[PDB]
Amino acid sequence: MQTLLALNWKMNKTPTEARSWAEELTTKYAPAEGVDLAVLAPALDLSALAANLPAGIAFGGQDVSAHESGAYTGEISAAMLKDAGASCVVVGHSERREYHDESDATVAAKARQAQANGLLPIVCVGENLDVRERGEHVPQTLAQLRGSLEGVGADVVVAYEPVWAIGTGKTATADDAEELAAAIRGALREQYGARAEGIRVLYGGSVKPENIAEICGKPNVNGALVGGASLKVPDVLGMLDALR
Amino acid sequence: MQTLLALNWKMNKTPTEARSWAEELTTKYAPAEGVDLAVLAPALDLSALAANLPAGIAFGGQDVSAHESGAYTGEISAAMLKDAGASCVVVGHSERREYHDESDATVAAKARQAQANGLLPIVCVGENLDVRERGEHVPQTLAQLRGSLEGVGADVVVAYEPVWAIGTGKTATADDAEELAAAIRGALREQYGARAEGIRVLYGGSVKPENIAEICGKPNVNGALVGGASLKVPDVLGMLDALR
Ligand SMILES: [Ca+2]
Ligand SMILES: [Ca+2]
Ligand SMILES: [Ca+2]
Repeated sequence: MQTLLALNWKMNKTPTEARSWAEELTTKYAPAEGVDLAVLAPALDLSALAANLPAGIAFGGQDVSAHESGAYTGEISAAMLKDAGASCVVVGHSERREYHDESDATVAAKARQAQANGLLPIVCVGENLDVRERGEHVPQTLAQLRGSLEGVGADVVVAYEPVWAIGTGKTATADDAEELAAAIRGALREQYGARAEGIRVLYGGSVKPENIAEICGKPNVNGALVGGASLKVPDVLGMLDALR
Repeated sequence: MQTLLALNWKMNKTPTEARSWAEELTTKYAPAEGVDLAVLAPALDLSALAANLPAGIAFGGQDVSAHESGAYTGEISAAMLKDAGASCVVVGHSERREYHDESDATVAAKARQAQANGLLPIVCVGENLDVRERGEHVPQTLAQLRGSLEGVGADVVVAYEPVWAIGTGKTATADDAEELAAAIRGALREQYGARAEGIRVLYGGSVKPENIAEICGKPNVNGALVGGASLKVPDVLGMLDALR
């Protein structure tokens, strides 16, 4: 299992800033065996990343259309991402489920578009504070996972991001991460059988250089989906160190 | 003023295809007197267009975030579009009002982000079949316009696209396009005074080489927002001929 350090810039960096960032990462990047990096950027930054990122650092999108092509003004397809050199894409991020009303079935459809076009979808699931306060975070997140992976093949990454951990500074405990990661792997076995052992399950939500080692060190956590700490190369370099 | 031939590819063309299209257009394009072109593309195609479009052809986006920057996964900002070379952007397209639940107030916010970053917003308005059959197309479209231009400066383009004309083949008559353009201009004078006379008002919805001249020749129509006919260079060249 390759540990995966996925870097979600969200809506940050112009193409000019993406090029400088990737130039800076290039000067400072030393591969860690066992660890893949992926930079998930705004779609118009992908050209800069393809030109300026180091060899083995993958890059990808933050969303993708549910449709193959057509009269969907403002949407960007899996064929387009792929052609730009993307190898992965985030689907069903909490910010899109909330702000853009993406349903589980929409997420499944988006993941299926990714897979039809040679992209690795990173499928996000996770509960809100109210669900967590009820103690129902596992069964709700697994229900959300079944919906979101309906028709989705085994070439997928699952990212558990509790919504109360996103942008709040309230990182999940490593124990809480492993709780969901373990339950997620059980569900993946039901759906995918033996392939489940190879499916990467990430943790995301206020991940930082100082907490990432302990979270990813747990048995069923295979890496991280990183928000704010992805924006500065030194932070990236620290997180990478923690996973070496 | 200048007739504007605004070409909305919607969700079509990979960066490779965009490049090929701009190259073909470069070899075949002969400017028409008083006709400006703008190409409205998927955001990851902008780089291809910047490098390969011929002289005097603007390019721009199909949507823009209501926010400046931050934790909005999958969204693209006005500052990003500007940095990529965009000089304009579609906001409030019917497909986004319908598929992405964009309100008038959201469109107005998007338009303001555009203007704050040196982009010309193209604000779309237009009624559905139901409203048209009640004969209330003018008052409802003008109510939509007021809301979508709330706090928007006079450096704006208004595109009237009746929803029943989009992708259906059912082009408005030139007379019906002028009815809305003339009413829209009356509202623009209330909001913007003398500046209203220079605000470009476009018709869109099933525009073709065969119908574009009679529409664009109307007193208050200053160009077209073109969907399907924008995808093949030969169709662009025929629309251009019709405006010569
Ligand atoms: Ca582990
Ligand atoms: Ca994230
Ligand atoms: Ca259009």
